[PDB]
Amino acid sequence: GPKDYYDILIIGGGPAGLTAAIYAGRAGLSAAVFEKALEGGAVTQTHVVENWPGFIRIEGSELGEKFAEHAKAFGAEIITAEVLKISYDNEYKYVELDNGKKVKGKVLIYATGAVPRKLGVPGEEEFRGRGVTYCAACDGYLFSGKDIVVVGGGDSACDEAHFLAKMVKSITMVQNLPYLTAAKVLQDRLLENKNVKVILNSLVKEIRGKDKVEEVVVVNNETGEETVIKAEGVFIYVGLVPKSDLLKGIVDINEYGYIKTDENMETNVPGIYAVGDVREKNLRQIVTAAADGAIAVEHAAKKYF
Amino acid sequence: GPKDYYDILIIGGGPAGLTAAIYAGRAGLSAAVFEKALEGGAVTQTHVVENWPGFIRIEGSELGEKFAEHAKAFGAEIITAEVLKISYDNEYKYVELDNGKKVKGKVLIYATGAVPRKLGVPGEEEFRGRGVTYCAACDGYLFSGKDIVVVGGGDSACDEAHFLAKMVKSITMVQNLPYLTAAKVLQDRLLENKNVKVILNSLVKEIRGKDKVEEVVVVNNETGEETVIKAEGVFIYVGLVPKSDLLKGIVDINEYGYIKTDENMETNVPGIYAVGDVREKNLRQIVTAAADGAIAVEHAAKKYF
Repeated sequence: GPKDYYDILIIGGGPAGLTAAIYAGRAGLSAAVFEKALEGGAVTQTHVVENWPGFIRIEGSELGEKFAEHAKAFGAEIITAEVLKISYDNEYKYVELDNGKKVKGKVLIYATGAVPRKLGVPGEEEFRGRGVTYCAACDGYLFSGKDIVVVGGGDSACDEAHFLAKMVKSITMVQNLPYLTAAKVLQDRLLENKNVKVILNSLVKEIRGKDKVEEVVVVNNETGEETVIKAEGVFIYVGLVPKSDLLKGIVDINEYGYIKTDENMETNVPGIYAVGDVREKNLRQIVTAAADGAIAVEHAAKKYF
Repeated sequence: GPKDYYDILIIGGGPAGLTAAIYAGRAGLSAAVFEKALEGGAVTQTHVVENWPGFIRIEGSELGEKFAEHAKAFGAEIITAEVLKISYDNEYKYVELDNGKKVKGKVLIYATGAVPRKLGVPGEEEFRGRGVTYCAACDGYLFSGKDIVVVGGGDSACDEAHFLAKMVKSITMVQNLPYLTAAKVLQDRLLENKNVKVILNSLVKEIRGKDKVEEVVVVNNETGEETVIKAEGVFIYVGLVPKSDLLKGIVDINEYGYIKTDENMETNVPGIYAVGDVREKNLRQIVTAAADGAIAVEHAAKKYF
């Protein structure tokens, strides 16, 4: 049940948006968080979070809820709804929800995240959090001393494989094309890592295990031959998808779908900011999303009110 | 008891350095945190923290300790020592401590913070956390509906007074010069705030109260006349001092003492990064310091190891 007006409209209820909500409430500003799925965002889809300072080891779903409760403690209203359209006039911003309701605000914080592309193979969903992950920074440590697979051969896959090789026993990369697509510099760093092996022109067919991941079945695109790779973890890096379509044609977006902003997180449209993983940036973590949300609201609190 | 070598040397144990330590441990890298005072940094000198996502209201000292315990949980070693000198060669960095010990590392993360200038008047120390504060973003909300004083008349004082005016009942600014020194744009925003009053050419003589702040005594520089201002809070903004002297002559520092860095937090010296409040930036908060520490270590983990 949203009201007609809020000082700040926040699209997305992941760490970026929820931090923005916390900062908005503690700036004396009314705020609405529109979240189509689960409050907490991607955190709710991770097993344990070990890199949110202050919590040594906490379940992602629990942390996400802590974030949502914190935002509500200070006044923000979390609304379960999908935002379908965004528009703006001289000084107000508007959103239309999937329930027909239209909401007005002075400022809009866009925090829709960026979703990892999936493999779409058996075992991928089943083992999420039990060997299957899409974030090396987040979970790599958990795989120290283990054999793992990294799927993909682009910038992210090669960059994160290099990162992981310092901790994991071995990496088998599975790349679909007959070559790696990552920048040479990124590929060059991988050659330092003798505990890394690359399998080209192949796809993951299935991910198998009992309680946790135990094997990955790979199939060659040319021959169809199948190989069984023993592994305890699968890090998937076959692409990321920023959820910026609501702002396509409204704000400057880069070639890959990520929203451009200045140092205050502001887009080229006054009063519209982009925070967290949907923004053009290098490191997508809970702490960098939180920092973006803080920066944006602090700046807006002073500039537009 | 430090060892001779660590992959990463972190100078300062506030949120920036401790986050860097957490990320370093979870990247498979040995890390030393050198902290001359209290682990947690400035957080330990604040009453309650309400803007660290996940904790609705927590005592600063408790939060700081949580940060330190988290860094240690993942391998970092916190060393109580003051770093007195920093040097570097082809690929290593070195620090000399106040105990004579010299420590080597591959990478150095500089996270020494920025200290607010003090008034040096009676009541300032006594009432810290009970009405006296140096951070509007952090504590402003706690003063909703209250009468407060803001000391200073520069960019920060005018910017934060504007921020506070949305929540507090009234602001009396006390500026020492016969004029405000803030940029006109910042001064202009204050004129929107009719709940704000400015007293020029004056100094705070004393801050008084019982359990909490109750009054501020002001004295005019010209006449010496004293005025008693009823107030429950005192926000001091008479300058900030970045602790960058260890790197003066080593890295590019701006006109005001803040260290310059690229988007990866790296200085103009390879392998040396600056994170948190000592860096050139706009918003100095726990979350932006944490984000800097994460960014720096993630980048170094891939580039230098």
